[PDB]
Parts: sequence; C-alpha cells; structure tokens
Amino acid sequence: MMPIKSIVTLDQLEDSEYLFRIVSTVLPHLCLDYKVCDQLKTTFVHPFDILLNNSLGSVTKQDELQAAISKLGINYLIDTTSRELKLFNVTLNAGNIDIINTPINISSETNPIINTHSFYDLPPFTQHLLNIRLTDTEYRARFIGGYIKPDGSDSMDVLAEKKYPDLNFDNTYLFNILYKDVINAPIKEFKAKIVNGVLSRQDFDNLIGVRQYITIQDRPRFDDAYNIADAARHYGVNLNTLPLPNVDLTTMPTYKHLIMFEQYFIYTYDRVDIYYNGNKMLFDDEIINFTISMRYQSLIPRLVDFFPDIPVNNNIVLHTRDPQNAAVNVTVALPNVQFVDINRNNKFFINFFNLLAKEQRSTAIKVTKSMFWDGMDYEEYKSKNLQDMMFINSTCYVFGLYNHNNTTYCSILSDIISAEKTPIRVCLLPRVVGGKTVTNLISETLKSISSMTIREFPRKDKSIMHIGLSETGFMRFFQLLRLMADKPHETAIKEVVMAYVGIKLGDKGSPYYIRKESYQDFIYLLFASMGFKVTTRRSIMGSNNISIISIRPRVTKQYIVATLMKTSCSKNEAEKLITSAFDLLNFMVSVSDFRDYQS
Amino acid sequence: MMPIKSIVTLDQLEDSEYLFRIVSTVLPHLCLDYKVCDQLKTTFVHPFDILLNNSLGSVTKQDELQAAISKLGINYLIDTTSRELKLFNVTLNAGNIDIINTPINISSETNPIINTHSFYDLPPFTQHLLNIRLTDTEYRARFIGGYIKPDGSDSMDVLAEKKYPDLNFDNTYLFNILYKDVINAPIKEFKAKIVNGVLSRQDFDNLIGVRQYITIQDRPRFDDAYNIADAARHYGVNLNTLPLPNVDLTTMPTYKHLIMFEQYFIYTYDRVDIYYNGNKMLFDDEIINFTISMRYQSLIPRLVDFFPDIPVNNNIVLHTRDPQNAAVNVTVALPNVQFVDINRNNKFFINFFNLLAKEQRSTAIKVTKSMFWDGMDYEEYKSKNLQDMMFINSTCYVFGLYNHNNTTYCSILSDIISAEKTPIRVCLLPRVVGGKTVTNLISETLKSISSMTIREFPRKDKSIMHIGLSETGFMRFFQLLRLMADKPHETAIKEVVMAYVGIKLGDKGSPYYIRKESYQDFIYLLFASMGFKVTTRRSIMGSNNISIISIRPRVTKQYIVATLMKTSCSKNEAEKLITSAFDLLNFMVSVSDFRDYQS
Amino acid sequence: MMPIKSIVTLDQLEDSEYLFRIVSTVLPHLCLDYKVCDQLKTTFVHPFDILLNNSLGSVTKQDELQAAISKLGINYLIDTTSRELKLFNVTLNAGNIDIINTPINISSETNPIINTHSFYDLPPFTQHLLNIRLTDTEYRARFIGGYIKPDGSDSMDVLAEKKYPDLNFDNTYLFNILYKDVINAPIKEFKAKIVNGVLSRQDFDNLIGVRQYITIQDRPRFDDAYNIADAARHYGVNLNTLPLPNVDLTTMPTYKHLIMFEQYFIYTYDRVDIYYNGNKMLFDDEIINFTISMRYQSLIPRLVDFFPDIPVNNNIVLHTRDPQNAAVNVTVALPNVQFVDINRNNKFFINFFNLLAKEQRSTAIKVTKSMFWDGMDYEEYKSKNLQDMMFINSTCYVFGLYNHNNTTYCSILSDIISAEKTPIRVCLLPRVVGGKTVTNLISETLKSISSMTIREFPRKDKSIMHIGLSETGFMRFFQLLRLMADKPHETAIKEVVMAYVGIKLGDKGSPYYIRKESYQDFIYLLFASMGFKVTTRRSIMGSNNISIISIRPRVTKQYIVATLMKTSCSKNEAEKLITSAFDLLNFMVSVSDFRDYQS
Repeated sequence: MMPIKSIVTLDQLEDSEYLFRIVSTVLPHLCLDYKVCDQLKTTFVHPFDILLNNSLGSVTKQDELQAAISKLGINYLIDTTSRELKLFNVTLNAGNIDIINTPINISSETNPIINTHSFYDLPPFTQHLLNIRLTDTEYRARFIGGYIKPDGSDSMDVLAEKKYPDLNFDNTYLFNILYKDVINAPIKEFKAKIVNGVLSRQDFDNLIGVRQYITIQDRPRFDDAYNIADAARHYGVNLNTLPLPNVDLTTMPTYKHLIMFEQYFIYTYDRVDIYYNGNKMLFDDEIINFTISMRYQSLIPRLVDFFPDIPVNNNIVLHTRDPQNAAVNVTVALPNVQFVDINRNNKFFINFFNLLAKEQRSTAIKVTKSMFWDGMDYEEYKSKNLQDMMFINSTCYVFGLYNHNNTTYCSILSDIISAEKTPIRVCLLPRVVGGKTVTNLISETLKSISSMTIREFPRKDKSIMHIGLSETGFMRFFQLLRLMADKPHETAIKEVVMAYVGIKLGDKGSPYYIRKESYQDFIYLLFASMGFKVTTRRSIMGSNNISIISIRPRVTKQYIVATLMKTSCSKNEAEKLITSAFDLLNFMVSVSDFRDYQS
Repeated sequence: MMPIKSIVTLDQLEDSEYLFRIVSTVLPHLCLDYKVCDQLKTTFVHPFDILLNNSLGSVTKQDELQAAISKLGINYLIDTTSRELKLFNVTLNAGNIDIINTPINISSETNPIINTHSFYDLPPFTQHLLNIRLTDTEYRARFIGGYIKPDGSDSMDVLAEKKYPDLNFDNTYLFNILYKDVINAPIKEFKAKIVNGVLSRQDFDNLIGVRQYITIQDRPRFDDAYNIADAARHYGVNLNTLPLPNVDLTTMPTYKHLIMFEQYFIYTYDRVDIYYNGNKMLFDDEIINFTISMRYQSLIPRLVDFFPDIPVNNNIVLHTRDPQNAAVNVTVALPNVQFVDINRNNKFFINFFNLLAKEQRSTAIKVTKSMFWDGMDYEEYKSKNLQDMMFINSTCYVFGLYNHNNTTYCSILSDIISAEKTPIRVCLLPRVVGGKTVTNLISETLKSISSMTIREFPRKDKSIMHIGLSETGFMRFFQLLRLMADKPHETAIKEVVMAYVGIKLGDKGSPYYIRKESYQDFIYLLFASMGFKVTTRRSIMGSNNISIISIRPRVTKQYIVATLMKTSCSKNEAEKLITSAFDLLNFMVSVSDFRDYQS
Repeated sequence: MMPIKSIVTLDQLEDSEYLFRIVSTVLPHLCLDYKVCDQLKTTFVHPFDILLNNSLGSVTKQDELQAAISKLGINYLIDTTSRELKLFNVTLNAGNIDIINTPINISSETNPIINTHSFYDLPPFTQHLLNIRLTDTEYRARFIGGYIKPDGSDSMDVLAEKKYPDLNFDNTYLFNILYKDVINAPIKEFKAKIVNGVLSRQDFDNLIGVRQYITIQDRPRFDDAYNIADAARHYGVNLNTLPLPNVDLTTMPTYKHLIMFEQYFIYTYDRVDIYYNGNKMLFDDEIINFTISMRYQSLIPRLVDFFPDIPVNNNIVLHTRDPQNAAVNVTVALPNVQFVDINRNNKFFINFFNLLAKEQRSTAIKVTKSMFWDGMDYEEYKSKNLQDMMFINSTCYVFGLYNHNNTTYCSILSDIISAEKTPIRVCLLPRVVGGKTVTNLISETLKSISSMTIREFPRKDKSIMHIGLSETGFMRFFQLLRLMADKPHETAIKEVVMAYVGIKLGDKGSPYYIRKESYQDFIYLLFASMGFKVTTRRSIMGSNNISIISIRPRVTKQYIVATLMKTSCSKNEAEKLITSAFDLLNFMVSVSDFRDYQS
C-alpha cells in the first residue's frame, strides 16, 4: 500500500510529464487510418524562443522558420520606428531577449471577451504572444507572430483602427539582431556584429561610412559607443583616411548612407548639414523626403499597395539657406520622377522605403497556409468530422476570429461562443511536449504502427534484463506510469503499450540492463500501470530466501492481445500494435513469473 | 471511439466554458424554493474594468456602479496626493488603464497567511485587487475597491497603522478621468476633456483662469502642455484678454483657482507670488493654510470627524515680506473664524478640504450593504444553513476578516481557518461567466422554472431541424457538452436539461436549422452528454444507403421524466423543468430514431 | 441533496486547505515503521520571507536559518557589487523586500528544458527562487538561496561560465539590512540602524569616521542623506570636533575607513585626495590595490582558494603626483609582503578582502547536508525504496541536476527525464501547509500514533457537546471535509481519523461546545465525509417535534475498527490510531443516534 496513486494537484497538471498524457489520451482514440494534417505536424513557436534555444528547431519546419525569422525582423523594425502603434512587448539584445513586463493595458479597444487561460506549457515567448493575442486586436498578434500572407484568397480579412503595411520579404534580420556576438548599440533597430572581440570588418565599413554624416560635436559619442578607433586598428583600417563626405543631394553619388544615418543613428546622435545645390537644407522632413524619393524612385508606384492614401506628386519644394542665410524656395521636378510626402512620419517610412528596396533586390518569401495564424474558414471548421475536431480541440489550442466594433479579435473559441459571437475563422496552435510536437508524436506513432510487419508475442525465457529501452528511456517510461489510475485493464494496456511504442520510436539507444536488486521495483511499476495487482511474498527453500513478485492477472499473450482487440478499431490494428511493441513486451511477459533467489 | 472524453488538464479548468460548469454544478443542488440573496445577484467588478469594457455593466447594478465610480475617483485623488500610504497599483489614462507591475512588496506588515490563489477567471483589475486584498491590509482593499460605508452599525471595524479619512460623496470623477477624449496632462489627478480635437471650452475656461497663478518663466510649459493658445483660437477665446490676476488673500474674490493651482498644477510648474495685504507670502505652507481656511471655513468643524487629532485655532500667523524685504509677523483672527494647520501634508489635505466642499454642495452617496466589502457578521455566516453556505462557497470567492497585530486582514476564509485564527466578518465575491454573474444565471434559472406553466413532453414528428436554439445558442450548448463524463444518466440529464433552459432564458434569437449532412454530429454530442450510447450503422435498401444513428437507451418521455423525478426535490419540480425545456426536448425526442436516407 | 460535493476547479486546487490534502493523501500510505528523514522534517523557505513573516520560523531549524541569513547577506553584498553576473532578483529595504519584476530574460545560456510549473503554494520569495532555479544555471540558484557547502565530498560539482568565490562565514548581515528600524541609505549594500528616530550611535560613529574621506563639495549630500548633524546632536556628539583625517597610506593608522568609503559610499559621493608619502595618488585602482593589500596581507594566500588565477606579486607600483604635479613612479616592496592586482574589479573585490577579514575574525558557519540544495547523489535517489521515493515525489518538489554545454542546470526531475538527459543529483523541497511543513505534519502524526497507549472505543452517552476540538479546531476539521468524495468507507475513515489526529496534535486549546441549533450541521458534515449517508426526518410525539438525524451505516466501534484493520499495515496499528483519536471518536459515536427534541 505505497503512495503510487495520487490526488489531483496543480503541480501534477503542469509538469511536462503531464503533457505526454495528452499524447497518450488522444492517440488511443485515433484509428490507424486517421490522418494528421501536414500543416499541423509542426507548430508555432515564436522564433524569439527558437533562436535562443535552438533545440526547439525540432518542432518547426526549417523553411517556415526562416520565413518567420525574416518577417519578424522586418516587423520588429517597423514597430520599433513606429509611434502610432506599439505592438511588440519584447526588447531584443545580444544572445538574449527581454520580455517586457509592460503594465497590463486595458482600453476601450480590447477584446470584450475575458481571457482566463495562461498557456503555461509553452516557451516564455509563446506564452507571451498568446496572452497578447487573446487580449488585443488580432492584427497585432499576426504582426508580432511574424505572419506572412499565403498566396491565395483563403485568408482572413483583418480589421483594425490602425494598420501597418503588408510587406513580405526574405531576409535574416532577426537572426542578425540576436546574433550573440554583436554590439549592444544605442540603436534598437540594428546590432552590428563582433569578430575577434571588435567591430566586424563588414559592419565597420558601414559605420565609418555612416560617420561621414555625423557632426564633430558628437563624433566622440559615436566612436566611443562603437569603439571604432580600436576596431579600425585591429583590422588595419585607417579611420582618419576616410574620403571627404557627400552632403549635397544634387551630386551625392549614394544616398543610402544618409538614409541610414537618419533612420538609425540620428536617434541618439545629431546630424551634419546637408545641402541642395550648395544651399543648406532647412527642414529635416524635406531632406528625408527628397533623399528617399530620389533613391527609391522605382518604388514610389509600390507605396500605394500598402499606403493607398499617401500623397505623391511630380513637384517637390525644398527649403534651403543660401550663403547670406536667406530662405530659398527650391522647386524640383524632373521628367518621370515622382516625389513623396511622408507626412512627417519619418522613421517609420524611411524604414519602409528601404525595406521595399530590399524587396526589389532579394527574393520574395513564400509560405503555405499558416494553421496557427490564418487558420481555417469557420465553415470548414464546423464542417469537420467530430473525430478530427476533437483531436484539434485537445492537441491544439483552438482559437476563433470574430468581428466587433469594426475590429477583429482572436480568442479561445469556446469563449467566443460563450460570449455569444460568431467566428469567421479558426486557428490552431499545436502543443510542445519535451521538445517534440504533440501532433508529431501522435502522427509518427500512428504511421510507424500502421507501416509495421506482424508477428506473435515474445516468449518467456531467462535472464531478461532489458525492457528494450536505454537508461534514459527506462526512466521516461517508468516515471510517466506514476500518473496511472484504476480503470479497465483494457484501457490501461492500450495506453501503456502505445506509450511504449512512442518512446521506442524516438529512443535510438542501446538497451540498459536491470540489476537483481531493483528488478522488482520496475515490475511493480509497469504492471500496476496496466491495472494488474502486484504483491510481494517470501518463501523459504531450505536455508535460502525467495522474494516472490506475484502478479494477478498475469501478463502473457492472451491478456494483451485480447484486451487490445476489445479496444482496437480493428483486430488487425491490435496485431500491428503488439508487433511494434515486441521489444518491450518481451520483458513484460518474461518477468511475469519473476522470483529473486537469495543464495 | 472518438476523443470526446478527456483528461483533466489545466487549460480545460481555465477557459470560461468551465465556469459555466459551476452554474451547472450548483444549480442542480438547489430546490426551486431556494432563495438567492438580492445583494448577491450582482457582483463586484472593479469599475476600472467596467469603464473600459462596458459590456460588463450586465453584472453590476447601475446605481451601485455609479456609486463605486464616484468613490473610486475620490479615493484615487486621495491616494494620488498621499505620500504616507501608497494603496493604488493602477495608473489611469485616456480611455485606458495601466495595472502597474509593481515589485511584489513584502513587509513586516503583510498578511501572515500565504495567498496561494490567482483569481484567473476575473477581469484583469479584479484579479489585481483580489491579489492585493489577500496580501495586504483589508483597509487598503476597501479603499481601492471604492467602498462606501452602509448606513448602519452592521459593518466592519477596520484596523490599521495608518488611515485615510472616511469621505462618502456622489460625483463622476473616475468617469471624467478615464473619458477617452481627454488630454493626457502632466497631472495624474485630473484629465481635462477634449472637444473637436482641442481643449473643451468648459475645461479651457478653468485652465486659462488657473494660468493667472503661474509665473512667466513657466507659462510656455503650461501653454504647450495643454495647447491652450490653439484651443483658445478654435473656440473664439482671446487668451491674451484675461482679467488681471488676483494674487492677494485679503481682497482675492475667489480662492478656488489658487487652490487648484497648488493642488494639481504646482507639481510640474512653479507658482506666482501671493501677497497678504500687499506683503509677499513667505511660506508655501501658510498660503495653503490661510487660503483653505478662509475658503472652507464652514467645513472646519467637519475635519474632526475624519481627522480628530488635527490642530484648529482662532489665530493664524502668516509670514510675509514687505517692500524692504523685512520679515513680517502677521496675526490674523476674525470673530467666528477658525484656522487649520495641515502639518505640511499639503497636497493630501488640499484635496480633502475641496472634497468636503463638494460634499456640502452635491448629494450624499447612499448604498446598501456591500456583500463583497463589508460582508456578513461571522456569526451570521456560521449560523447559515448548509445549503446556503455551500452555494456561496462555490459560486463566490469566500473571504474572512480577522484581527492580528492590531490590524485587520482579509483572506480566503479557508486559509484563516487553516492558519488557526477566528474571523470577524465574511465577504463574498460572486464570479462572472461570459458577461453574466454566476449567481444571476443560477437565480434566473430557478425563478423562470418555478414561475412556468406545465404540460407533457413534445411528440415525435418529421423534419425537426431546430433544437430551439439560434446558431449562437447551438454552439454554446454543444461545445459545453464536451466537458461530459460517465456517471448516472439521472445526474447527466438534470444537468443537460437545466443548461438547456439556462441558455434559452438568455438566447432570444430565431431557431437555426440543422442540415442533413451534420445532423448526426449534433445527435452524437447531445445524447452522449446525457449518458446515452450512440452508434452508427449502415443499411442497404435496394440500391440506397441508410445511415442509422442508434441511441441506447432511447430518449422519449418516460426516460426524462422518470430520471428527473428521481433526482428532483419534488415530482412537481420535475414537471416544471420539462415544460421550461419543451422547445429543446422536441429535438431530443424526435431525432431519437433518426435515419439519414441516401437517395 | 445540498452542494457538498464538487467539480474540480482551479481555485479548489490552490487554497491551502487543499495542501492539507497532501498530508491526508500521503500519510495514509505510510506504515508506522516508516521513517521520515531528519533532514526533510524542516524545509527551505527563502530567508527573505522568514525575516518579514517570522511565523514561518516554524518550518525551518533555527541553526539552519541563522546560517542561511548569514550567507545570504554575504551573497547579496557580492552580487550587489558584482557586474559580470547579476544573480539576485530582489532589492532589500527597511522592513520590506521588493521582488523585482525583471524582464523575463531568455538567452543562449538558459536551461534547455521548458519550465512549466509555477510553485503557487510557496511564499512569494520561494516561488521566485524556484522559478529562477528552473530557468537559469543551478549555480545561480545556490547562490541566491544562501547555500553553504556541507563539510564533505557528498556534494555537487557545479558548472558554469562565470563563478563567484566559495566563501562560508557566520554573520548577521541579512538581518541587519532588513532590520525595520534602519535608514534607507543611497547605498544598497548596507543599511545603518535607527535608534530613537535617529542614526544609532554605533552606526553614527562609523559614519562620522567615514566622513573623513569625503570632499567638502559633497559633504552636504552625505550629511543630508543620513541626517548626521541631527543624530549627532541627539546623542551628544559634536560632529565638528572629529580628529584630523588620515589620508596618507604610509602613516594611516587604520585602513578600514577608506576601504568602506570606496566600497560603499563612493558610489553616490566623490572622494578626498589620498597620498602616498606626501605625493597624491593618481590612480583609483592603485589606492585600492595598495590599501587592501596592506590591510589584508594575511589573507592574500587565501585568495587563491577562490580566485586561483588572480595575480599576486611582491612589487607594487603606485603612481603619484608630487608638489610640482610631476608623475612619480613609486615602487613598494617589503620583506614578506604580498600585493594583489584586482584587475580593476574594484567593488567586487573590496567586498571580498573585507569578507575574508571577517572570516578570519569570527567563526565558520557549519551546516549539515542541505537536501534542498545539494541533495542526494542520483544513484542514491534511484536506489531508494519505492515507498520512500513516492513519499518525496508528492510531499516535496523533486528536482534533478544535470550537465549540458559544460554548465549544470536544475529542473523538475520529470522534465529532465522527458528531455532525455541523465541527472547527477536530486534535490528536495518540502511544501509548507498553514505554517507547518508537510513532512513534519506527516512525521509527527506517525510518531505520536506509534508512541501511543491503547484502549477501546468511547462509549455512547448524553450531552456530548465537544468534538475534542476548540472553536478554531472545529472549523479546520469541518471545512476540510468539504473536499470529500464517494469512495470506499474504508479509505474515507482512515483519512478522516488521521486528519482528526493531525489536528489534535497541534490544537492545544479547550473543547468548544456545540449548540442544539447547529448540532445537526456538524453531524451532516462529519459523517458525509466518511462515506455515511445522512438524512433528516421529522417525528410527532404528542404535540412535540423531533428532528431526527439518521445515519446509515451508523458509526459505532465495529465500523471504525473493522475498516481500519482492513486498510492498516497491521491490526495493531489500527488499534494505535483509534486510541490517538479517542477524544474525537467520542462525538462521532455518541451522536450516531442523535435526536433533537422541540419542547
């Protein structure tokens, strides 16, 4: 009468050993002809977690992951320079990320449905995003999640009060920001790389080029913030032989360095005077409007696909100061040249003009339908077989999308329903158990059992020290058993045998051998987990002592095969399960009459 | 063998669909002659949540809500200007509220009982207040909660180390602070309103009048902080034609504007010189003492009801500077005029003198006993029928009040008890489920069933596509069913039928019709939830295919009425429940022999 | 049919009444010959909680507690002055502690295992440390927890990237920092004490002595920060008669005050010029290196036991400025005098040199193996009887220690296992229930039952108003019963009777007497909790009314003794349990035929 059985408690519902119970509660209700969606096999793990803990690359597809990395870096830059909306709750550094403990901000614009669920089993970043998604506007969650529209009409029409533009491009910006060996620069938008302890040559060249646009008053701040003199010496660069600066817009060969100065550096640093035809530029807004319009002329016709209500013209007026400091009205117009007025939203737009330039230079990012962002049409969700629906309602967090106040919100689907509103679309977020997805653990187990070769139960024999598992595998199986309960033997065996298989399908190590001294502990635990009673008795043989482990009912072929047939979708599937478990069954049956002789 | 049944998991205990289970677990144990307390029908939702999310006005009474709004605005002002105690953990803005992620502060003065419960099912604001209430002094919770004493002796004698005065007054201060169309002023105590994008005329007039007491050194700060020149132009006010300032205390027609300057504006702005009889006031404390004593003379006798140990006299000495800058000792005394010394606690008291002036001008706020703040005498709690007690111990969070270290603390009653201390009073906090209170959902269901008209079960017929519910109602009932378990049919039917009624009592829409293609899914779910087995079989009729949904036991009159009589308080109540459910029973019985013919 | 039974809900799993259920779920599975480890009887409560809430001194040993207090104060000082690692998440004040809501910081160095568990039942400080321990490096947790190595080889070899030195010393630093009556000084490392409202004389003398090393430019900052002029007047000290300062290193009688200035005060204050042989010291680093090397010469040979890679030499070069402001190269060497170069890590090392001086002056701190920090060798954990293991897997949080990336991490053991890694050591953290440990409640109950004297059941009699419990004891027992369930009578009685005993073993008060008016409520609850059915009926006797409480099966000797024998490890233990419960059984049996007569 040992305390193997328990009391429902909160810690016992949170430890990851209890998430494996999902795999073991859902898998038994699926038939081998059950199909798992290809788009659900892997899940969403926010990339902020993946790039810090890359062991989780095991739960995402690598193409999808790189796509997400690209897009988040882009969105991060957009939100970082944006002021009208503040959608990210994360500050990125140098091998590390800070989840900001922002005040809980409740407003006039939040989701009317109260979010009660914590998302406790997901990485820190995924818990954070889901708690945002279920509190605020769906638009916000998609943006933060690093969401790329699928190439098609089967998607959500997202509503909001304020929007950021729909840019979709393949880059490695997030990776570069988080690369551990970076400088934690005053600028949050970009982190220059470090090589051999100093500014990398590739980023150094850009910093020294950028330096042509900063003022002698602040150069020391720049140089000390980045340690440019020392990196220059380290890589053989003479920082004092830089070519004369190009600060005049009518001859300036390259505009790109002034643009970067203005987007990133000017936030903490002041700027060098810029001239137009020898005449000092008077307005900051206009050096920006002119510089980006001339550099990105070919992209002006593309602004309207994201910013349809942005003024565009063929006549830009710059204001400058001549040598006598007179104000000068300068009108610039060229055949076929458009100019754009930014409406003083300077950092936000500089970033976009330059992002589109990269869109034009590098390739498009292409993705499949994201089950966790765009999801399914609600009619498709509703039209869905109950077996298929109930799988997703357990293995995935299930969320709707609905309209209210000309805005769309995401929330746990059951809460949209209790709040009496009708969903438009349904999204799924598969869970992660021990570094593997719940859907992949279930899918692989179904695939490997159905693809398996059949035979007979292992026979009873002598000296069986292995349970076909490794020291690691043993311990995984055995500790999971503690979560057992008294219920039909029939249910417990199917769950135990499937767990046994699920472990072998991932455990590729050598068998670990069991010791006579604890042989009986292993027996007690595995048999008890299947509903068999195990007791200990002692017998005297001459002067010898026999420790008898008595199991009732005993485990032999007729017990496992009869019970699996009773609870299987078909008798043939019961045969496929016992063969996949053959390596594990051998111990289960051969120790069923175990006796430990002390001599 | 689909995964309809589940595993206790944490998310399944948090989603709001699981709170409806309280309604469905408690309601079945109450008799129709059970009474629900009028003071429990509605609950406490902290007003900070109600005014941001007004859909929750559905769970409070409107008179109580306005009373709470008035008092919180008052308490907010008191705590905002207070320095001796910091009781609020919330910063209020412009259509939004920030719950401050303050450090968890544990001291020498906290509740000795460890608070283990999170309050996960309540709005952000209510979770926050309850977590404060269970950590710190009860006094603190009452203050933050916006608590007005009931007019009577049946109340708590609250103990603390430090106290704020007992002011009870009807105003709309909290509403005004949170009104979305306000200016996020440098001052946290008050937010001026915005009309047509500029300072409202009503608040503008006060700001321009206030401006007479600010210094030319800081006027630009004031004008820019509020955009007074532009609001003035917008509404036709000439900001530069303001009457000469009244800065001398012996002739100053109105004291009110200097008082506001000093209470609110002076925090971020400096002040203009103030004189007494032509002689510059030397001490800030004295311009305050004199100004408020003369303006609020009629309220001095009322200070002692809140501040019994505050010096009051008939001789005030002011210190001033004459034209030669000599210090002057000025004694002021008038027949029947009292003066009060503030003890340098200037912002705190200015607020009180002016709050009492409003108390004198506008009406008193009157409330009934607050079940969630003052609660019941512990003897009344103990004396309470077990049926009544067990209702509140499920539907409400239940808290005691007890003495320790000459302080009173609130905590979950069971923790006061496990900590071995004796409660003085017991407070109740009814839960919110889907925007409705748990107590109202239970009370309304009992009232409408007991007030209902009786009849017979609906008869079996043809083409029944409705389940007497709406698309929304369907989905609510059907998804709740997933939480079903194997238990006597007798229990499951009573719970299902009552849930059916509880939904119809709120669902006022048209019936939604069911489609032959999913007809069987609806059948599987509703019958399974009542403990009936549902299986699918196919029959061949000539060349046609019949999909047979077979239910065992079948649902017809004798099954539901026999089971409800077995578990009802009386056979007559079983009849009242089936009639209230007639519209829902029709589908349940008529599809009991459902066959889907494919032709 | 009252709502005594319930629904698993989240709040019902969190309230402390549910932790007592652990005591009542584990205790019944232990035999009276079961032994509880002496090192588990008491637990770890982080001292930051104990010193704010000293009611929890009930769950720690006093020697262990003082040891922990000493070490935390030391570690706090080390981490406070350290910059290379930031291990504490707590800021200490004046009778209070702030748990810092730091950003969740995830990096490249965190535990690869996802921590899903919250630790919800522990004090704020213990929850915080366990959440750190399970996220970051084990080294970090040991440091923050205030961990002293046991005197032996049976310990963990902890790995990390960066380390703090292994100092183990007996002091009262944490107590002094948190003493309520302290000044909240600008310096976080030390808080001077307050006596009679002013700086204490003992700390005042040190502050006025420290003042000899601060600059006339900042003296007013110092004096105002501490109110030294007023404390001086209060205790009769003339602050202006202080002896001339000793600012020159070749004659300076005591080095100790310059060292303190430099370690603590210089952080917010500037410093007075220091000279070497009449020649002004030019480098801050060198006044430090020289001052600490000369003062702590005897400790230099001990640095290497903690800092093995720290340069030590017999020739130190100081740089000074002569009267003509020439730079002077001063070489100092003495027979048998070592000098140490600090490598500019000045505040960190000054603290260590002075901590070792205290190590040399005061005694060593000696502790036993800490079960919660160093734990057991994983082989000892594995080798452990299942009864013993399953006890700790319920009553304690169970954690492993494992290697990854040349670092060691701690995590919930089951998560190390599901993550497929092998533990090195296992640590246990016993839970706290109502101010008592779970292991002590279980151990004491086993000890007092096994040490008890046997007899017979109490006999039925008249006027039994007590249940052998106090008003407090009643309420504890009775409310715990609400957590009851339908299960064999046999299990329920053993749990109820043991809970009854566990309460009497702590409840030393007088019996409280039950009132005829609620006599039946107490009966309903205690019998229902043991699986007995209780119903109410009325009988008419002439004109009188009898309220009949009918219990079936009835509770008399044969019911309790037969059921306890069935579920006991031995029939003799069943007898020991009924005698320990005699005082409680009397009511249970004597009211079994209770009738309330209304006359």
